[PDB]
Amino acid sequence: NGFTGRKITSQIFIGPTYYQRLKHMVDDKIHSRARGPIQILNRQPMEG
DNA sequence: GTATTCGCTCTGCTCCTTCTCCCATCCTCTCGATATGAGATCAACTAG
Repeated sequence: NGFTGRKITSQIFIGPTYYQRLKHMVDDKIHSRARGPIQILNRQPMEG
């Protein structure tokens, strides 16, 4: 255990595995709104 | 004078045809397409 240095009772399965970083980053997805722009036809919040 | 039909109508019954409707939610991104003045009328001035 990294926090206490005690051995973990279960022996953990560990080794090299090929991982991929995918295009989907949270910083390109996070979004918030509070009284922003509105659509012309119906005066409702925009899309996107 | 009643059989007996019998023509004609009145639904009504299946069926085929038409037609109209519907087909999860939410989110991100990219990419392509999408005239000008003259004359007349009228109304406000803008003064005489």
